[PDB]
Amino acid sequence: QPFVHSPEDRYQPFALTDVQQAYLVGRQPGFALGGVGSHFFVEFEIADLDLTRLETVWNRLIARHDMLRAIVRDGQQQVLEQTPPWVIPAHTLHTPEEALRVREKLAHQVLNPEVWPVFDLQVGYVDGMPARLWLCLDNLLLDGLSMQILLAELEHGYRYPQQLLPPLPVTFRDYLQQPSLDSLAWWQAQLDDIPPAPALPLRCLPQEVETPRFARLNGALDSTRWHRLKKRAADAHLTPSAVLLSVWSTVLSAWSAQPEFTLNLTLFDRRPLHPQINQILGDFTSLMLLSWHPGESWLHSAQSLQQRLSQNLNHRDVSAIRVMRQLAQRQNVPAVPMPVVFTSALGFEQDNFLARRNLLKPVWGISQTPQVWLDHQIYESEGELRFNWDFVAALFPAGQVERQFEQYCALLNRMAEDESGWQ
Ligand code: NA
Repeated sequence: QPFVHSPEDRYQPFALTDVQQAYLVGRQPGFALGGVGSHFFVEFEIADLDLTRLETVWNRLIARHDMLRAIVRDGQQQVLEQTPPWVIPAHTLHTPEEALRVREKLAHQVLNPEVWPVFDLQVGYVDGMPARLWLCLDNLLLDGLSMQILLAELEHGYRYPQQLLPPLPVTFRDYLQQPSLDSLAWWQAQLDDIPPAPALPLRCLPQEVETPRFARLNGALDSTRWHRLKKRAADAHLTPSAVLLSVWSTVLSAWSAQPEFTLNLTLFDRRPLHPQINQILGDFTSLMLLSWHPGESWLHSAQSLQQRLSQNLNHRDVSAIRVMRQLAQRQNVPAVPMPVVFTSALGFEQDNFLARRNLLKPVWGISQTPQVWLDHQIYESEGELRFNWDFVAALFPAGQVERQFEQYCALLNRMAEDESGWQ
């Protein structure tokens, strides 16, 4: 079907996605966590920052991407035609300690989605040190792939400020309006075979965390080992995502009260309704449950997970949001939460995202998701697999997440080197 553009309605309100609605209500106390926002925060270091150049690039991106000018208003989303140019606030800091105090303030700020802008961008000059760029974007409006697109454009524009990009020919607003946007029956069919989320040890009731604060652990698998592990995956009839999911679930099983459990998978692939759809910013998130049922050998367990994954992917028009409701109705409980999440940006041609030699050098970051305890996020860059776990640190016993991360990194590396554990 041909894409239907409605430029005369470009600035009219439009409906929020299911994911966006969940984020907004996740600002309030819920079944699995206190209220929290949904933003993504990164600190970059820039040698010899040219503020005027950065401001030009950023304002071009605001003009280029409708969803940077979006707000939530009267229960819907809306793109603002004209917004005041962003004049970047700059702080003068005399020590790295002073800059850390600013980072801490900005990384945990609350973006009000009702008042433009639903982002923040400030800089900090530190005497005799690289300047800092503190960037805050909201997953309420820009999904993970959108944030990779936008950050790559920000790097590219700052490096090559003379290049002008032609306007985008398709909008997120119009995408959501397309017609294309028994799967429900297929999901209802196996409500009895979806086990609860991982029953991980907690140091308190998660509902009793009034102001959840996220922390991050990050790692990488070097490009030689990641190539080798992808090859071994192929030889064992597993996608790379299935291998990573199975390695992670092995660690989670070892800590959980029950060895079988369900994860919520966050995916970003877009329906191919316009040839340039992968170039725009918006919320294209899909959520999909996937259960881990360990068997005799890791390999058998991974192969069962891959088969389940392949089938489930065929039914993502029914969201995990809906399935969790069906699960709670079937089980006669108020809610069935899925607070342990796996988020994959593999496969989206964002090669060399955050490439080592980037002028905007990422040095620190954190992300929040309401009603989530632990989010394992992955992406590929410069041939390496890069990953981070974002988690509510206060929920878990001291040292627990750090130890699980240590075990996960060790197992990942060993399985990339050592053929033994592939049965
Ligand atoms: Na977020």
